[PDB]
Amino acid sequence: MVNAYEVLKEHHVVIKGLGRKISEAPVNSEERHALFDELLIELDIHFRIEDDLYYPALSAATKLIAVAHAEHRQVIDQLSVLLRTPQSEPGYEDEWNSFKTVLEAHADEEERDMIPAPPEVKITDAELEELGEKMAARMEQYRGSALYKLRTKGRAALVRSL
Ligand SMILES: [Fe+3]
Ligand SMILES: [Fe+3]
Repeated sequence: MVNAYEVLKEHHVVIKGLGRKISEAPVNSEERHALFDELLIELDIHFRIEDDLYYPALSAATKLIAVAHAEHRQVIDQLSVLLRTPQSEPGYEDEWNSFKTVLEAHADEEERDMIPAPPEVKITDAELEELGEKMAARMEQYRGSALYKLRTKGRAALVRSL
């Protein structure tokens, strides 16, 4: 029995783990570049299942929804800055740390304010299980579509889709 909270919390552990592996890999190594692509795929599908399934179910918390959408914009705007400093450039590691900082702050502020749903949200254990099952399925669909974009259209087209 899965539920919406566990889907997001476990996926957060995935994303955080990729962030740690990226940080530990040598700058501009083949290993770090592949790990970063993997993070882009997982970020893409994470924000999508939040925007398309999780936040709508939490829509009653209108102020916290606005904040969460604004924090997604924070992360995406910082990713655009990160992508303008290749790993071969001297200031790359500062840009990566700035990105990692913004991303993990959001995910922590999410587990503060949005998991479990705020008190305004009336959602039952049964609904949370069905929503969790929908999210798990949609994350799989989204990962297939993300991979297809990266594989056939390249990293730039994946980033533009966020
Ligand atoms: Fe989020
Ligand atoms: Fe999240």
